[PDB]
Amino acid sequence: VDEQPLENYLDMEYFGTIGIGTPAQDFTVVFDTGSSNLWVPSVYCSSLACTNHNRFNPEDSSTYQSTSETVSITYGTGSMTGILGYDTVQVGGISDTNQIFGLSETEPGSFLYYAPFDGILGLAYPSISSSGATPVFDNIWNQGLVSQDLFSVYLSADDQSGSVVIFGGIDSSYYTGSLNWVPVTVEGYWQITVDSITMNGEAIACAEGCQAIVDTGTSLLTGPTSPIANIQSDIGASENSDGDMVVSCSAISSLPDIVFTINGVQYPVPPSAYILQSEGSCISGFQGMNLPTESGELWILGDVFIRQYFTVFDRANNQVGLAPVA
Repeated sequence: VDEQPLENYLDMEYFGTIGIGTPAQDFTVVFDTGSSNLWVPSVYCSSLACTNHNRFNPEDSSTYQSTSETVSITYGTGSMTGILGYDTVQVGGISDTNQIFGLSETEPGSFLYYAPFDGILGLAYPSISSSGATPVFDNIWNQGLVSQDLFSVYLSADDQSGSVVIFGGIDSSYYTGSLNWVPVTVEGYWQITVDSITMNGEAIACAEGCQAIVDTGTSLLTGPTSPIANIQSDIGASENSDGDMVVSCSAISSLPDIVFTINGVQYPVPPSAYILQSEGSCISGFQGMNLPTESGELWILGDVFIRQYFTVFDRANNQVGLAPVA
């Protein structure tokens, strides 16, 4: 049972140390269930972000194989272009040989410059992988390096250690009860149906069902701007001068749980999880961001949700498994 420990950065980001190449060069990567590519900065990159992060050198690796292929990825926050190469990636005690990954050439902007991590390790489906590059978990499975074709995530709260990604296993000590299994609707992101979102037995959004993605790489609970506007009023959040959605800290004690009903099961998120503490004031864990797809407009069940529920991502049966954290 192969475990990758993750560091918690201010309850906003979760990343861990991987080794790429022979001998291994170390990187910090976001373990991200909302994307499917692996990339790190390389010596071919001269953008500001590449000057203050760890840079892969293909010339120091006996196992590096080059391609003539490039990759370009756009995230919610930032952009990279790079070249695809093959090497051994050491992740969670697994030696993932013949792993295609991106070596950055450009990392425009300021987000990637101030971020504590060097790259991203995507854990979603091959269908959303830029340049059809094989994701890490797919290459681990295809080579028969695990027995169970699932990984499970535990994300700690309140800046504590203990977060992990467990490749090729589950560990019962992290959750109370038994796992509830939810079918993936569309195989790209880890996409599921939410039946309704409620507060005190009244639907506040997604009254007749909506599509959501379970994303380790998003900090907050995200949804369409219009439903999010109602939720912000419902919790007494007001916009301030800096642009932030503030709520009275004192008011946590009188707010109801918001309930996410998934596959006929109730998943409550308490006010102490969905209102966050940032600098003596308290802000809303809800963010409006319109993401249109073939299957309507998406909600993101970000880290605010995943902290409350141990999550198992099952590729053999195309299911997400949820249970309350211990």
